Amino acid sequence: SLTNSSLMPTLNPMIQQLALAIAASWQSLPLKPYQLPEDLGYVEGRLEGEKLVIENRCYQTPQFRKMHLELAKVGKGLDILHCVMFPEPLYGLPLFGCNIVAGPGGVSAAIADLSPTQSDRQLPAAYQKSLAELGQPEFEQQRELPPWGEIFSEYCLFIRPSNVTEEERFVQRVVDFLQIHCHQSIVAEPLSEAQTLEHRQGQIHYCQQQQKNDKTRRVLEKAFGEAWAERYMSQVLFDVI
Ligand SMILES: C=CC1=C(C)/C(=C/c2[nH]c(Cc3[nH]c(/C=C4\NC(=O)C(C)=C4C=C)c(C)c3CCC(=O)O)c(CCC(=O)O)c2C)NC1=O
Ligand code: NA
Repeated sequence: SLTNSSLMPTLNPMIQQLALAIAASWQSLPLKPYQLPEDLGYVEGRLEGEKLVIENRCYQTPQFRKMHLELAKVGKGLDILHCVMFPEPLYGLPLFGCNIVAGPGGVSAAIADLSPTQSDRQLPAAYQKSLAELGQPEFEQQRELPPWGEIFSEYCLFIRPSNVTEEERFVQRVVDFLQIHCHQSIVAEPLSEAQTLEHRQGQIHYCQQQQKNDKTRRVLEKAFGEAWAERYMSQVLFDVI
């Protein structure tokens, strides 16, 4: 639960709403804690510039090997939400991820996806069908994915929200993605060893590509330095199984 968070009250309102929605989706699942390296939960650091504060919450279920919700703030202005649900490869589910970045003048980036793990880069058919039924969402300011973003599905949303209506529409789309994903997790069957290996590789590739994101790395380096940032990206955020 988030009522004991020290960062929550100080974060951009869209981030607060989305954090609450993710927590509500997870709250009644068969959750167990997942221990991050060094049992990390709150961390703060500074070098010569602004302080970075991070709060981490992490869990697992039989179908999701690691469910990570991270809230962060740089200085007074830069607010971040990071969330990934890493699937257990045995069940073949896609990777849910989202990131919101906001400053004093509003949300600059809102990204969410259900990303594929199959070698053909397609989502399972049940997901394709359910996602197609939601309809194409209308947003005024779409952003093009960076080159390492070939890991994202055709349903990936990457926008700068233009107004509160778009903020709310984006949050609702993430809730819809999570409703689909949690339902599919109930009906998922354990796969063969060969198919498990295929899904494992797709997850490894997703993690290696996400480690190429210099926008994350520079924020971490400015507060903690190069070696800490590399450890954090490779062992805490995007760990290879
Ligand atoms: C400590 C955690 C953390 C930090 C410091 C972070 C920083 C961060 N991530 C992004 C962009 C940012 N983030 C993502 C996407 C993601 N990033 C993810 O971690 C996940 C799970 C996704 C997608 C599901 C993209 C694709 C981009 C745009 C990169 C670019 O423009 O080069 C920016 C630039 C925002 C803008 O251009 O408006 C910043 C400062 N993101 C974080 O999550
Ligand atoms: Na506009």
